[PDB]
Amino acid sequence: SVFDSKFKGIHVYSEIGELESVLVHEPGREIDYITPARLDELLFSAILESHDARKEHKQFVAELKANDINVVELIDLVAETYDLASQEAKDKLIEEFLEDSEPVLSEEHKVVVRNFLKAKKTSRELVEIMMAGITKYDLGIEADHELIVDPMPNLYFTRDPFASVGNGVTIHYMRYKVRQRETLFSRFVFSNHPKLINTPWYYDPSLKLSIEGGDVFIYNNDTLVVGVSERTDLQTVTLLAKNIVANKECEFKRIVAINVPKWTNLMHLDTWLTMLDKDKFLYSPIANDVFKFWDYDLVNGGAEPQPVENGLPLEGLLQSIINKKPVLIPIAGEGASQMEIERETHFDGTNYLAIRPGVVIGYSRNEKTNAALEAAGIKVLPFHGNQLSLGMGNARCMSMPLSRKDVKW
Amino acid sequence: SVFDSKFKGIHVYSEIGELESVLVHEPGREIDYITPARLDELLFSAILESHDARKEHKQFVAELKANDINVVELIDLVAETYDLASQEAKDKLIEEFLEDSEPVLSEEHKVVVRNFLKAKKTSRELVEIMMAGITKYDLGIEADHELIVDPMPNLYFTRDPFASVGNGVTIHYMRYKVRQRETLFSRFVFSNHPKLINTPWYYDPSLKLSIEGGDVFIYNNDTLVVGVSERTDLQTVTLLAKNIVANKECEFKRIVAINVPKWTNLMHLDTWLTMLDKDKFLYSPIANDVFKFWDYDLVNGGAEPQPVENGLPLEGLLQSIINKKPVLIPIAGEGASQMEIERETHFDGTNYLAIRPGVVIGYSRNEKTNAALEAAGIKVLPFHGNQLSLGMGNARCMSMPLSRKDVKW
Ligand SMILES: *[C@@]([N])(=O)[N][C][C][C][C]([N])C([O])=O
Ligand SMILES: *[C@@]([N])(=O)[N][C][C][C][C]([N])C([O])=O
Repeated sequence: SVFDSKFKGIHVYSEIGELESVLVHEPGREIDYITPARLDELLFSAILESHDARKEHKQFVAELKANDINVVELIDLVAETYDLASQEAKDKLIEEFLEDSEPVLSEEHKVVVRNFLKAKKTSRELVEIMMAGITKYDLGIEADHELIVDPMPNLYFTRDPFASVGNGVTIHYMRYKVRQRETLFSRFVFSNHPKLINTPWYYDPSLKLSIEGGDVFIYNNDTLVVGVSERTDLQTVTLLAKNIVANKECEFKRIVAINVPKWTNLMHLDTWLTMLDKDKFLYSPIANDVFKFWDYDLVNGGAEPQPVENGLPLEGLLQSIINKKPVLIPIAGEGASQMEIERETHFDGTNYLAIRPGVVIGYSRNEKTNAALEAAGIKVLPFHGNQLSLGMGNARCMSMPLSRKDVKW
Repeated sequence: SVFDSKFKGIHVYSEIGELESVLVHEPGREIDYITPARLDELLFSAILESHDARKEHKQFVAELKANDINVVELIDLVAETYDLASQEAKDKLIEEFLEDSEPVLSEEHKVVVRNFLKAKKTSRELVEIMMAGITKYDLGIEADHELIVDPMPNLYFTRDPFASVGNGVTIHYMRYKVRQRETLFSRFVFSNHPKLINTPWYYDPSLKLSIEGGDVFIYNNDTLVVGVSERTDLQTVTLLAKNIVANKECEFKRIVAINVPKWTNLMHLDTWLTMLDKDKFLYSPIANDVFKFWDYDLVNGGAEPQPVENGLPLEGLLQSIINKKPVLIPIAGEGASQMEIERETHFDGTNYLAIRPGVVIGYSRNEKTNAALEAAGIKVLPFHGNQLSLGMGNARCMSMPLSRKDVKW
């Protein structure tokens, strides 16, 4: 199994607890289909050099493993799940894939595609092709366009389709179709894998209100933090609060929604503010005047708690969550120039993955931010990911914790 | 000197003769000032990771040097010229630099910058800062904006400010101000360095008709080929023909103007068609229905040769130049998908530098084009330059031949 023996189920009650299991995805053939004319549509700042990108991702994975972390590759998890899934589950995955296809498939092409998918010899090949996209060449047919089924180039950012929330999970209604299609696999593994089937869902794609994993944070057993960004709307958080209040076993007591600049290239709260240690936060000063907060009471707020604006400054807001004096580390460090803050913020300089309290992994490129993290007492385990970074996401974006060890608060 | 013992002056009568001396420029501090909001303005497709960019450039230079080529760094050529220039030329360099500043300098800032420049102890320091740009921090002054004088980030694309033409040169009036400023150094070295001072100019920046080096090709002793592109206009070529005729020592007899797609990211003829061997050419099929041609008779066309339309298809046009059937190699090779052609054409897949007939240097990333070149009998010496490529130019763009050995046609 992709899961080691200790993995029981989803268990993520912090952003910093010693990481046990994490989900990743090395960019497959899907990124080979990104073209100049479709960059904006496919959500990339520039075309990645595929070979280097895959090499960079392997170093990322290696670093994770060197820290005794159980790394799970999306493709293998999906294929493992497919292998032990009921025939109906197997056929439904193929039908839903066809129905949610982009572009929308004429009936003739649907038949050809279904037959092509079903003719795949192995479980992994099936999954690979569904993620990669399908060309007229692959099908052996004539067509007025090369991509019969578009790629899912953003799959390597496993942070976004679904988020582990305590022992539950939120499978999202993503903002753009190009990524919405990714939640097909999320629904598949949680609805069918032995180790995940019991996982409760606090949100699902049918809900139609936009929300993505990069905006979801698990600060502690009591408080969740969700961004109001280019990808997640406040009304969606309100629905989430409702769904959580409706789940009895869920023990979270509060949600703090945090407003951030609605930039298409820094699209989630995690590209503006992250929690990297018990009392340490990394943020980009560029959002100084935009940050705005709302509290949701999941205890005494009724079955449908509403957002109550919290007028505290960022430091006071954070202190109200952890009950300790918070340390705020600015992108590029004290004394950085605006050019440096803009450039390092641009390359997701706030987006580090904490693998243990105060120990993080992130791109080596943001050197001034790396220096600032070290100076603040945080250990940085850099890895080279210049190509990967062109997809506009750093290490947090390319990971989805499945289980973290308890934090000694 | 930066020039080796044998360099005698400009000697470029082809695109493929054994390269003897070539001008390059390793990206200095100027690229650290590229910010996300200024990408389109500064002419970059994305922000380069500066450190890797410089390492990539050193590899490019190492490859050139491994092939017995005298590689000249622009900073050193300018500093060397400065050291031997008259006090009048030295002072004027600084005044013209201030006069042509972007943004335009206030009188107060003008005095501050001038003093700062004159206070630099070494000529290399002076050239470095003029290229890099100047911040309020560098000057130790208070200001509303950080950049008092903008960087000239594109300087590493030495192919464009001026072109060696036979034993003469064309110093250009470039399309955009951000690059026009680079010609300051071009005029300076050709007006003061003893080994360049006798070079005749067939064009200078004061003419105000747009033209750039990437559009200039020296096919052979009789024929010059100039692109009609996003950066060079047909009327400019007409003025060039006029200037060449006026020069009695010049021996070129014909100019073939070639119309190319006017794409902002594939801005010169050399991003669409290049000559890499005595009869081998690399082109992108994407320009197939756009290529159009004109002929200028430099011998019997009068004092002001006019462009005469040439109706031959590309193969016939090229044959009329080399008097031999050309071999046309398409980007990504035979059978490539349109996605492959679009991607490799995008990364300047046509932009290779010939260091001798049938032997070229260019980025390793365009693997299908590299394979097609080798399959066509051309030896490729690749190097990794993924960061450099984000500036939208390849090896030919990053070099300006100063002298080549005669070709044994
Ligand atoms: C991080 N979690 O903010 N996500 C980055 C996702 C980048 C991707 N290209 C997209 O969704 O735009
Ligand atoms: C090569 N000669 O085609 N020139 C590329 C120059 C790229 C640069 N960023 C600019 O001038 O746009």
